[PDB]
Order: sequence, then structure tokens, then C-alpha cells
Amino acid sequence: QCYHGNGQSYRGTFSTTVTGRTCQSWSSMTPHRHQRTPENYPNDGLTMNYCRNPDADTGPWCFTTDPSIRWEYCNLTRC
Ligand SMILES: NCCCCCC(=O)O
Repeated sequence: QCYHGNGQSYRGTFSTTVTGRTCQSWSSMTPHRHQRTPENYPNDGLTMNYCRNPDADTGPWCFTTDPSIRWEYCNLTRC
């Protein structure tokens, strides 16, 4: 349930936002269109809709399935 450092190395199966939203899959362009695809970042573990941090943010995050909300941090603690 926890990520180390900045979450850059996190490769867990959590997929829920802090708000309790569900993560959009990185390969998906819906509802939010973006460029952080497993296609463009083949080495950042952009697998299914798992919380990740391909941009060196401060914790694992994801795009959200809430059309209203583009992205949020995931509901995780820092180890
Ligand atoms: N760390 C969250 C980033 C928000 C924008 C991501 C993107 O639009 O590629």
C-alpha cells in the first residue's frame, strides 16, 4: 500500500484516486486524451490503469475516468 521516494519505481496494482475516482487506462484516449502511453514510455510500466509516475511527479497518479477530472494522485502512502 506504499510507494518509495517519489513513486517513480512503484509497480503495484492500485488503481484508485485519492478522491476515490477510478484510473483511466494509459493506453486509453478516453475520457481524457494524452501522450503518456505505454507506446511512448515503454519502460514506465504504463500497464492497464495502474497508478504510476512517468513524469517524475511526487507520488503515483493517473488520468481519471471522471470526464470532469483529468488526473489526480492515487490513494497511497509513501513508504
Ligand atoms: N502529473 C499529472 C500531469 C497532468 C497532465 C498529464 C498530461 O496531460 O500528459
